[PDB]
Amino acid sequence: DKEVGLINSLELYTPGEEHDEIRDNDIANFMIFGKVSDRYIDEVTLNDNMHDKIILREEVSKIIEHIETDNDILIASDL
Amino acid sequence: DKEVGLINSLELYTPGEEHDEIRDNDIANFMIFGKVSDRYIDEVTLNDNMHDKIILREEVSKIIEHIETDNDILIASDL
Ligand SMILES: Nc1ncnc2c1ncn2[C@@H]1O[C@H](COP(=O)(O)OP(=O)(O)OP(=O)(O)O)[C@@H](O)[C@H]1O
Repeated sequence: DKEVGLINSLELYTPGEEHDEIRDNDIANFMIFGKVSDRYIDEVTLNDNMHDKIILREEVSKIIEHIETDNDILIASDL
Repeated sequence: DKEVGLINSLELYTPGEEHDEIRDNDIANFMIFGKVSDRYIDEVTLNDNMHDKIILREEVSKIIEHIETDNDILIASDL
């Protein structure tokens, strides 16, 4: 007996499959109301010249280098 | 003995003659996100030709007419 089953309390994050046009409306909504879609992040996180749409944090590369060498992460910050 | 004092559980409305400029972002924020200011409501009231910025119900006219004849109002609607 063997079965893959279903995962109930966790959801697998599937990356987007298309490019969405980004208007100033989306920038204003993201920077004011906090509204965003995962396609926005997938579009601006594929390249790295897009400094007119998201603040590129330097901790991302260090965190990725740390996780790729078998080490867990614990992020803590303010409000 | 006489003293006007201060009113502590109610606030007094003050209109906004200063005509604030209106942009498309204010249209989007009001229609979608619910955020709006008092200057907006004062601006969309004085002139009745501003139909591309707010939906003008016909109930406000009847409520004003009912309150001008010393009748109190009760308004009930839904979510
Ligand atoms: N006359 C109008 N023109 C344009 N938009 C309107 C108008 N009336 C209401 N809306 C929109 O409908 C939404 C709900 O409006 P409002 O907050 O008045 O409902 P409500 O009855 O107060 O809701 P609740 O009953 O939960 O308090 C708001 O986002 C608002 O922008």
